[PDB]
Amino acid sequence: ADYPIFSQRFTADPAAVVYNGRLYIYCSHDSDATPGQSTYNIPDITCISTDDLKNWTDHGEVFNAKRDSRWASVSWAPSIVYRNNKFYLYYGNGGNGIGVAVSDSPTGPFKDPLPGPLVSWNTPGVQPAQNMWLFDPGVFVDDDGQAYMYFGGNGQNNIRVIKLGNDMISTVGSAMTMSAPRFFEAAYMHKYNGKYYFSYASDFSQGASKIEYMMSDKPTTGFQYKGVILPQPPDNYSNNNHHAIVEYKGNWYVVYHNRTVAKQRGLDPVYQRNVCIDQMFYNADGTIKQVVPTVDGLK
Ligand SMILES: [Ca+2]
Repeated sequence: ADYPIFSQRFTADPAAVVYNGRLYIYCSHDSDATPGQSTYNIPDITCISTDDLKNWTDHGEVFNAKRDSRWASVSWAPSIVYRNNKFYLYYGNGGNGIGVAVSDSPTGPFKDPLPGPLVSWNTPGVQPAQNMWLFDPGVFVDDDGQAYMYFGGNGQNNIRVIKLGNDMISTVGSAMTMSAPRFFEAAYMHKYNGKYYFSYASDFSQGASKIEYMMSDKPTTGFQYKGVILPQPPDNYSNNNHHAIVEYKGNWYVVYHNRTVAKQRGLDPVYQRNVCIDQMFYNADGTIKQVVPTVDGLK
């Protein structure tokens, strides 16, 4: 297998879904660097896929916020869900609302059907929030058929979770607050063997951001911190760290990003990331073993 897996264009903040025997990864498309750039330039979402964890097919950019929504300008940090035989791609409009785009195909075109954000600063239960980043959705569908969107940023108590309707393009009720030590961004939920795993990127307060996690018997309460899933990957310049956890063909993987492509090309790595993948394992007690980044391809 190759490392890096995909270098055609820069990619970050992956999310993944399995459909018809393939693993699809959706990423923030980090636009090629421009002179004067001093923040993100993520206008669209890239999708790649595989059926063998060796050959990755480039599906291009499958969602563009300006082209494919009526209200959004950017599309940061996608979350993908397959439900109702449709694909729901949630995205952050740069902190200015969270959207949802829909397609009958994993590879789009995705289109946001709504006149405005799915979740906004005015959504009940979001505020009060001081210094929150209203972004970085992580959507999950529980065994009982209830979907949840986790989101937020920039503080221990700046996580929110809200129910989504079964149509996946509406909210139900109010958002509620969660807390996780040193929470910074990248909220993510998955369930395994009766446990809920809230994973996230930590802040820069005791070193560089790590992917850390909590476990609970419940989806929105009852969490306890359990440790680190992913340290800083190699070739990451002590910068941001963003992941997804996914099961594919009976094994588990963490998809994430680093800056190895930019490093090899001598390019500015801050906003020129590339997707990565590594295997993840569970301990017998259900905790997650810390992932070991690899640089010579999946084994
Ligand atoms: Ca995410």
